Amino acid sequence: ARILVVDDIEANVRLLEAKLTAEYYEVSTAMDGPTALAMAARDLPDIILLDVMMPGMDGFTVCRKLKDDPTTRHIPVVLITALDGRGDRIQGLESGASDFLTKPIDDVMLFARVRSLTRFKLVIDELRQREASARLDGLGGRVLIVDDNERQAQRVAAELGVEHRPVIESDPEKAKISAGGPVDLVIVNAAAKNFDGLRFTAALRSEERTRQLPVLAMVDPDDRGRMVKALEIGVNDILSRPIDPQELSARVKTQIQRKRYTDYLRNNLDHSLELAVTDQLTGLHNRRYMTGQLDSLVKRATLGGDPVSALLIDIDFFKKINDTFGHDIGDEVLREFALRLASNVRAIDLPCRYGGEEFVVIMPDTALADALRIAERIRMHVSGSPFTVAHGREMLNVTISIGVSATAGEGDTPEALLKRADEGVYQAKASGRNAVVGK
Amino acid sequence: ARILVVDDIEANVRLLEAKLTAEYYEVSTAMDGPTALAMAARDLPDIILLDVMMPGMDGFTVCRKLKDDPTTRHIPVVLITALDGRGDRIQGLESGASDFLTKPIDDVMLFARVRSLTRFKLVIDELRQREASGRRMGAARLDGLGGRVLIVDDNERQAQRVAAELGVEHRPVIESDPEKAKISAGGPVDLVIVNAAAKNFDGLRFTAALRSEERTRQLPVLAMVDPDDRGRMVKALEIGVNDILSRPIDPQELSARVKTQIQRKRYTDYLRNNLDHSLELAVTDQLTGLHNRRYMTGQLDSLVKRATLGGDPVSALLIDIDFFKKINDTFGHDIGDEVLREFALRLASNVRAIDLPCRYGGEEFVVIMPDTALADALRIAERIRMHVSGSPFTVAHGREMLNVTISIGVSATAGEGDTPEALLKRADEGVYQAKASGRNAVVGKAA
Ligand SMILES: Nc1nc2c(ncn2[C@@H]2O[C@@H]3COP(=O)(O)O[C@H]4[C@@H](O)[C@H](n5cnc6c(=O)[nH]c(N)nc65)O[C@@H]4COP(=O)(O)O[C@H]3[C@H]2O)c(=O)[nH]1
Ligand SMILES: Nc1nc2c(ncn2[C@@H]2O[C@@H]3COP(=O)(O)O[C@H]4[C@@H](O)[C@H](n5cnc6c(=O)[nH]c(N)nc65)O[C@@H]4COP(=O)(O)O[C@H]3[C@H]2O)c(=O)[nH]1
Ligand SMILES: Nc1nc2c(ncn2[C@@H]2O[C@@H]3COP(=O)(O)O[C@H]4[C@@H](O)[C@H](n5cnc6c(=O)[nH]c(N)nc65)O[C@@H]4COP(=O)(O)O[C@H]3[C@H]2O)c(=O)[nH]1
Ligand SMILES: Nc1nc2c(ncn2[C@@H]2O[C@@H]3COP(=O)(O)O[C@H]4[C@@H](O)[C@H](n5cnc6c(=O)[nH]c(N)nc65)O[C@@H]4COP(=O)(O)O[C@H]3[C@H]2O)c(=O)[nH]1
Ligand SMILES: Nc1nc2c(ncn2[C@@H]2O[C@H](COP(=O)(O)OP(=O)(O)O)[C@@H](OP(=O)(O)OP(=O)(O)O)[C@H]2O)c(=O)[nH]1
Ligand SMILES: Nc1nc2c(ncn2[C@@H]2O[C@H](COP(=O)(O)OP(=O)(O)O)[C@@H](OP(=O)(O)OP(=O)(O)O)[C@H]2O)c(=O)[nH]1
Ligand SMILES: [Mg+2]
Ligand SMILES: [Mg+2]
Ligand SMILES: [Mg+2]
Ligand SMILES: [Mg+2]
Repeated sequence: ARILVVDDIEANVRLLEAKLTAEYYEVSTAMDGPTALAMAARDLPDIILLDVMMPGMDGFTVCRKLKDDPTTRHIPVVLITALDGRGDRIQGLESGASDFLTKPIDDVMLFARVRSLTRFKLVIDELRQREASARLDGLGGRVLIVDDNERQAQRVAAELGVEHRPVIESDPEKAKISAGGPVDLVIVNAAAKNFDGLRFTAALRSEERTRQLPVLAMVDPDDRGRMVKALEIGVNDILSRPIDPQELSARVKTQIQRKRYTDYLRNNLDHSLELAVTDQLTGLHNRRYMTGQLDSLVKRATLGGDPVSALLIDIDFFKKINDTFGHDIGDEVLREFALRLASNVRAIDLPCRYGGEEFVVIMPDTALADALRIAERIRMHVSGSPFTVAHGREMLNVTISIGVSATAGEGDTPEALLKRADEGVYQAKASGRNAVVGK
Repeated sequence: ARILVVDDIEANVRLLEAKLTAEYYEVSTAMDGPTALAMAARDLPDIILLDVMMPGMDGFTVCRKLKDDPTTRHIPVVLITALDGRGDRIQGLESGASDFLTKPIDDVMLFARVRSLTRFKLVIDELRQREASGRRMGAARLDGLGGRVLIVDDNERQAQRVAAELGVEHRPVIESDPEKAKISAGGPVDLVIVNAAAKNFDGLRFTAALRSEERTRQLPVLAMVDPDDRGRMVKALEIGVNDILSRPIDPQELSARVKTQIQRKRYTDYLRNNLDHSLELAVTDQLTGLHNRRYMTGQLDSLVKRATLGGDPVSALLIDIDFFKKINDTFGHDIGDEVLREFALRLASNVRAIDLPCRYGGEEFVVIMPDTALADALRIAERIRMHVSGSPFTVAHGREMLNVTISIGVSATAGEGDTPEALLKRADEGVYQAKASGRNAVVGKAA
């Protein structure tokens, strides 16, 4: 993940760059507003860490200008404030900040925030891609406060009561049940007295029903060990006590919006028919699945290595099957054909349904010479045995034409590889039927 | 998660029980074979940790008998072996063990194995539920063999040995360059075996790069680690490797861990690509965009259980559109579908996002309102009726206008022994009485 760090003092920038690079992050740096705005639009980073106090262009202005640009509006921005930054955080939210860090930088809080917002960036990126080809803000959620400190829980619920729908639970047993219902966020007190909030959190993560339910832990800043333990158990992010209203607002909004993005992408859009990856008739994968996998396969082959082979199989005279036996028997033949095809090719290969009665087999780490002999093996297994249909009442023979291609070259592309296999099929169809042709 | 620990010596059992309970596990104990087999069938634990050497019935026999019983065959079994336990691991795999631990027990290795196998147990449980449902209602590769395994290592002698060990049951591929490996890992790869102690690249940096990209974020990864360097082991597990392999690589350990990761992946992919996209397991109505009855039932179960324990009740609204056939008759089925889409938008806009406006039937909708009393639920239904009936529905790309009315039945969960079925049955009565006494009305039924 790529992080942009912005601070007027070079020593602050180098210190953060060293810490983040040690944790396997790709870090760029800027030391004033104009350069940071130019870098963000040019490089399009994943997260921006931004100091609020800089000469000339303050961080608030940089944040506002990042949200004005439509190409950088989606990039999470973290504002680094000072100890007493209540006013800064208030103006930070108005400027459009995602969350906050306070200096001097606490390493646990630093990486906790980065890890949370990088995961959010992943769903942000995915949602934008699908939108290019439903409540999606972070407000109005049911937030479950699990805490035995009444004064604290009531204060948290009051702060959350204007933007969300808060609910308090002192008993952990009742909280487990409520947490299994329509709950958007759980705020648990790590420093609880009558129950182990960390044990409670671990119970949530063990059950599949609640394994991905967002959890925020209220932690004591003196006890660093409990902070690390909570993050290890699987808490999404932590809130230092006493609870800051602006930090509470930001962190809750991030978790609820991340949840809604994920559920919308997985429950609605993934189950839609335009984005499906498996053919319902044959049970094989479709072209959408194949294209994604073939992209990486061809890219690796172009760098020098074992090539990728492609088999395009087309059933000969499939109309006649539908005309003589009916469309339902035709569907029986396609299902039985798909079973035979997958059974006689490696599970590491990609036998997919390419067209209506056309199939594709992508064979990684395979050369053209072998692919031609493999196509011959496939043809003999599907054409050598008859297809029994109509609950055993009818027997039918089938023949197929195959076109074969392999990825040889530095600038080869998935489209060129398949276009070369198409020609194989068209030439195999022209010169009779039941043949293999390699181009 | 519930773990069963089996050892003949009590001190060994208490030591493991203490370590595991400290990590928030529910631990049961047995001190001989017969007792462990009886406990396993009765309690059905999630993981069994089993000593190989016990008087009378050894661990190997217990493992074999666990796999013979069809009710416990699915429970992963970990065998605790000795130092030179090559024979133990060979005989363990023959007995049907899932994986192994070596004594003296290493806490890092202990929790790595348990965490790995508990996640596998989750998918196992889900697959078995779906298979139970399919049996009541009346062909993919689900073993752990034959996978494409990507070995990312610059040590030639090690990589060649690993590839040879994997070359009999799987399809191994070696990659020295981490850049080329990053690309291959995004294709049809079932497992990545990376060398944490590499010389020309940081295998742990490589692993973190895999986890950062969405394409490869859940790709199973095994890390080959040095047992001397405890810090690197913990760091690899923190980065997100699925499990670790101690060097030099044990053939039986390599076989076990690879099978576990590959089978877990195939279970997950089958459950998410095939079965989740089927109509029996969907949770969102594709037409209206609301959730459906399957989703509602799951959520309502927890909601009612909490209400029965004493607290704010749960209310239920059943909305049925009046004279929907006439819409289909006059304007056609496609305009009818437009009305349903527009109705769902109005319904969701006029209830809280914490509420559950779902498509209950064909033209029947349900609104589950948690922490809500009957008196308020009745006034909310009145709000809904006025918003749907007060404004006409624009259909046919703006060319046609239509009026719609709805009948609503309202109920709330009052009582300790109330059930979701009774709650909805009381709302059904409301709807049926609202239909009988004219249309465009709301009727409430209290217990
Ligand atoms: N992606 C893909 N490539 C294929 C397939 N069939 C053959 N090839 C490629 O062609 C090479 C020669 O395979 P073979 O002549 O049939 O001679 C093979 C074959 O007789 C046998 N073999 C390997 N795997 C299998 C298998 O899964 N089933 C059977 N019956 N024999 C296998 O071992 C011989 C050597 O195999 P390899 O060294 O791996 O090298 C193989 C492989 O790279 C396939 O179905 N899918
Ligand atoms: N002539 C030839 N045919 C190939 C080859 N590779 C795959 N096939 C064909 O495709 C079938 C499925 O192989 P698989 O899916 O990888 O699933 C295979 C594979 O996982 C394993 N297997 C069999 N032989 C070998 C082998 O030589 N090396 C490895 N690594 N696995 C093998 O057993 C499974 C069942 O294999 P089969 O029953 O024989 O049935 C095989 C075989 O008919 C090949 O290289 N040459
Ligand atoms: N699950 C669910 N329950 C509902 C709904 N509408 C009303 N209630 C329940 O009935 C209580 C009274 O709501 P009200 O009479 O309109 O009197 C309300 C209302 O005037 C206002 N209010 C709260 N949230 C909203 C809102 O989202 N939009 C508007 N326009 N007013 C709201 O604050 C008053 C007190 O509300 P509450 O304290 O929360 O206590 C509410 C709430 O518990 C609903 O749509 N869904
Ligand atoms: N914590 C809190 N948030 C508030 C309040 N007032 C408005 N909001 C927030 O602002 C969103 C829009 O509410 P609305 O425009 O009045 O339009 C609302 C309103 O028309 C109706 N509604 C929801 N609750 C109530 C209620 O309690 N009383 C009445 N009369 N209507 C409600 O449903 C619409 C959607 O409400 P939501 O889905 O939850 O989405 C609401 C909610 O997130 C409040 O008093 N307390
Ligand atoms: N039973 C069945 N047949 C399929 C399916 N997909 C395509 N068909 C059909 O395959 C037939 C084409 O077969 P070929 O005759 O070999 O086509 P080709 O010239 O390109 O090689 C078309 O006949 P058709 O009579 O026009 O079929 P249809 O239009 O009624 O679906 C086409 O509609 C399918 O999923 N199930
Ligand atoms: N456009 C559309 N209409 C739906 C859908 N689901 C149900 N309908 C309607 O639900 C109706 C069932 O009758 P009710 O709606 O309960 O009786 P009512 O009109 O008095 O309230 C179906 O009657 P039907 O006319 O006999 O069935 P149909 O021929 O319209 O499909 C059907 O019109 C849907 O998904 N899309
Ligand atoms: Mg400054
Ligand atoms: Mg054809
Ligand atoms: Mg012993
Ligand atoms: Mg109706």
